[PDB]
Amino acid sequence: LRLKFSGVLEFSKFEAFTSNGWGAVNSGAGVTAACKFGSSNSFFRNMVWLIHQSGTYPVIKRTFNNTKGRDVLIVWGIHHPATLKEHQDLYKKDSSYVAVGSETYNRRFTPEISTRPNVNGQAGRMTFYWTMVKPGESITFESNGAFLAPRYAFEIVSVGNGKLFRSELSIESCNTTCQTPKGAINTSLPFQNIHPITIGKC
Amino acid sequence: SETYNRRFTPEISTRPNVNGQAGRMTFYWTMVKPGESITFESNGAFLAPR
Repeated sequence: LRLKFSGVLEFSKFEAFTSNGWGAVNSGAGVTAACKFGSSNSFFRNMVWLIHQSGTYPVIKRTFNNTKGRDVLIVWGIHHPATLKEHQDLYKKDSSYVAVGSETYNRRFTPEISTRPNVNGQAGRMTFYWTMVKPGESITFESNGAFLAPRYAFEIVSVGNGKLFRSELSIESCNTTCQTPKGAINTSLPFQNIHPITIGKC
Repeated sequence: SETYNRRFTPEISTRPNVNGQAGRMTFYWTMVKPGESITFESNGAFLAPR
């Protein structure tokens, strides 16, 4: 996806499923001390973290038809708890699955429970997955636990050829003919010893 | 076999019937080299190599 966000220049501002469209699940309790919203506690915004509802986490399932006519980058995730007790407290079962499938995709995941050294104070982990729904594809998400629900997708508008620098600088001006990680360059000379990663007529 | 070692499992998920089939078929191929013995074992979701 970095390879794809290298060489792309989209206007990705769309969304699909509702936070509470999912039935009979706690649909507003996504607080985590790892994704702290500053002083408060919260979680990733493009992702909804679902818990049991009144001690009941049923088999939930939704489908998105991509009638946008363009590639839509959907992200979701899956929780790997630290202990079996956490899985019981959150999904009110011992084991669960995440079945995702479209005209192209086909993956059943399962949480894998084990205690690990704490990172941001968490002994559990989260494997995140991304898929590009092609135009007029239909993708179905189905699960009964350990399921990070997709909420905010990305419709890719202008599939271009823009890259991804690791550069320690700041935005500057619009007057340029060629751009490099450390600076801009403005000649039609044939050669440069500046750096290989360049964007523009370089 | 002497070289190959894999246990697969099916992946049941709700997928739009493509050719009228909501399920999928993942196909696999190997090269049994001269003088080898390969063993197939299964209890479902299996296309026998005819």
